Amino acid sequence: SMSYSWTGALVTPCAAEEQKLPINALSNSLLRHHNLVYSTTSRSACQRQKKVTFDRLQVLDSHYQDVLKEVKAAASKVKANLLSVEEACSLTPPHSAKSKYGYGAKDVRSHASRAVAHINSVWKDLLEDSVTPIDTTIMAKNEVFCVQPEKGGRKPARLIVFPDLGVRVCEKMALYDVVSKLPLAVMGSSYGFQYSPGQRVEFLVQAWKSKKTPMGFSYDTRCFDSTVTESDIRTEEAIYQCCDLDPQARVAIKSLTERLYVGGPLTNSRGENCGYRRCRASGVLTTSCGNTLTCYIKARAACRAAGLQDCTMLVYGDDLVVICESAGVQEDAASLRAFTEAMTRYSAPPGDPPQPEYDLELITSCSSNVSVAHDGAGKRVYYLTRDPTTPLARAAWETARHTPVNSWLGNIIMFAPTLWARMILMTHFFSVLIARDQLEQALDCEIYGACYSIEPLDLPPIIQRLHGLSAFSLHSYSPGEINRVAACLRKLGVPPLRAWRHRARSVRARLLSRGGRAAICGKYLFNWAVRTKLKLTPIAAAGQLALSGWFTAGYSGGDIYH
Ligand SMILES: CNC(=O)c1c(-c2ccc(F)cc2)oc2cc(N(Cc3ccc(B(O)O)c(F)c3)S(C)(=O)=O)c(C3CC3)cc12
Repeated sequence: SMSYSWTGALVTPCAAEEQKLPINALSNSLLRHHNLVYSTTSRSACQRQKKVTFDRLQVLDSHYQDVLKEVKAAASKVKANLLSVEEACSLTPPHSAKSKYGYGAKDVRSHASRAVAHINSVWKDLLEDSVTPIDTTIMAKNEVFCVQPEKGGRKPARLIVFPDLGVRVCEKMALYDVVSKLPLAVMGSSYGFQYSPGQRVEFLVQAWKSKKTPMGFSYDTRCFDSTVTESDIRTEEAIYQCCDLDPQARVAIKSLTERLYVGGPLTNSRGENCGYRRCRASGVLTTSCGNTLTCYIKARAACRAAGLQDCTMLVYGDDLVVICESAGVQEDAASLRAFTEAMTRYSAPPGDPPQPEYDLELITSCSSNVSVAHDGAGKRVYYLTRDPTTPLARAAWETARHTPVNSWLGNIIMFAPTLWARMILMTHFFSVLIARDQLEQALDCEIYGACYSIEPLDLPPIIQRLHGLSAFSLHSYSPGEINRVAACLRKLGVPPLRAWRHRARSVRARLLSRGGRAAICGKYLFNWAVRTKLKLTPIAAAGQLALSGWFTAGYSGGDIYH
């Protein structure tokens, strides 16, 4: 069937939508080529609608069925509980889209009578009705990028589809424990979200070394969400139902599948009927879990049809990396084309055809890649990095305008060992916080989709736990990585690294003079900025922190707060 059917009504905005990066002195100090930086808006929604709309032809085979059997078998070891209303309410972010029924995120979070009354009635309705399609809102995501004329200039906005706040709370009640436990049990080491960035690196490196002659590739499915069929969404439900579940949970899961997940009507911000969805909803709790499962199932089956030898897979939502034993150059190319063919039959053809890579560093997934630096003692250290353009463009925007969720903090945490994060992002934001007297205030940032409340002053212990002490001592980065950062700076009109070094020394000093946690920031985060180096020893605070939930519970679709 058609992934979507449209009425003609436009995807409409809620409030004013700034297109171009605002001129602000502090954002300008990071990035000056403001004309290159843009936010996607509802104005480009039609362009996206065209791309995401198509017929799905799906043909399953014995390899697929074999794999699905394995998955259902593994899922049967999982025991998931219902969350209570109160528990589900606290997993709601404060910034979450308000209900159409006279309450918002703040009210959910403080268990207000009108919110709980509606949530209970929505729950009752899920148990009583299993067929009536549930209403959803369609919105155009406002995301920031840098323009690329070479690649056809401005990207069209992504479409986010979500049900009302009340339903989203009920989703947590029914499924949060399932989406938290199931993927890991089913996929084991292939489940991407379990890994901290440091662990992810170690996993990729060992997988690479475990082959006599390694070959790797990434597979990018064109419009993964549109490729997910009704039957894929029902297969997911069948898999959820393999777990040991509460009776009410089973009813609610089945209702949410048939009334919400498989499809339903799309309403714009002005209440107009936009059309109907028959594919994955971007803004539901199960999006991340479901996409990972379906991708994994299709990929694992496709590996077999492709005749790939000794396959190690890493799956994060629609992001797939496979590392395997090479059969020869021509043999590998051949098997990769057969892989693509299998995936296509499974309804998930590529955006760009996958290419074999015989060097680990060349594999790009989730827009990241492995690279090499050296630690204090000159030992080789691997770490995850990425092209800094988008992180920098967003960082500038987020300086110019207050955004409820702050991606820059996420990037500092996620890419802490990197040259660009340490020298530019850290220096910049610590100088901005100092300038605005916001150094002690907690911020909301997203990590692997989940929304977190993080104090900037806790950055050092967080980094140590996620990346190790070496993250504060890396030097002698690779020439490729330096060149990529350099090229990014030129393109965006960001000051050069040495300029940042000077600034970082000043920031460091200001931080050290405040004592306490701020001193530790100055000491550990900016040790690179001075020749006369302080001794970096393990931080006590890191030990006295529990960071486990960080690499278990994250769903981009999910509206999750920790
Ligand atoms: C299947 N691919 C992988 O699982 C990952 C590879 C990869 C790279 C090369 C290779 F050969 C194989 C795999 O790199 C990764 C780096 C990240 N990080 C950043 C990051 C990147 C994008 C998003 B997002 O817009 O969805 C995000 F939320 C975070 S992070 C913090 O550093 O670990 C992640 C995190 C969980 C999403 C996954 C992978």
